[PDB]
Amino acid sequence: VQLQESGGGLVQAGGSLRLSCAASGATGSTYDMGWFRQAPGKERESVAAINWGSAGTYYASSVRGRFTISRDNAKKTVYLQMNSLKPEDTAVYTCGAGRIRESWVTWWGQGTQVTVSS
Repeated sequence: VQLQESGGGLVQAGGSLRLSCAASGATGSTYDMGWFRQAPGKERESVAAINWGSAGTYYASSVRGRFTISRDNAKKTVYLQMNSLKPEDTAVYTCGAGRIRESWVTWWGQGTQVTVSS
């Protein structure tokens, strides 16, 4: 299982982005996917996760009501829609897959930068 993120960018506070994470390799099998983020000098934290079969969602408190995680089985891609971005949302966002802390993750992507200026 190989993961590649895209959709990062640089926007002002109040703006929106949508991150993508495409899975490749053994994409026949089903795995849950999550988004994580890490600001320079800080420990990485969970943002959101999704069950592949049910599309059941999980959200960190910091992003509730602002970010939406979703998945498309045909495209084997998970998405993070981000609205009402805040400067403190600035970080590298990484995708991970495994079966539902980040210890449940078995395969990690590369990371994509999100910057939100004041």
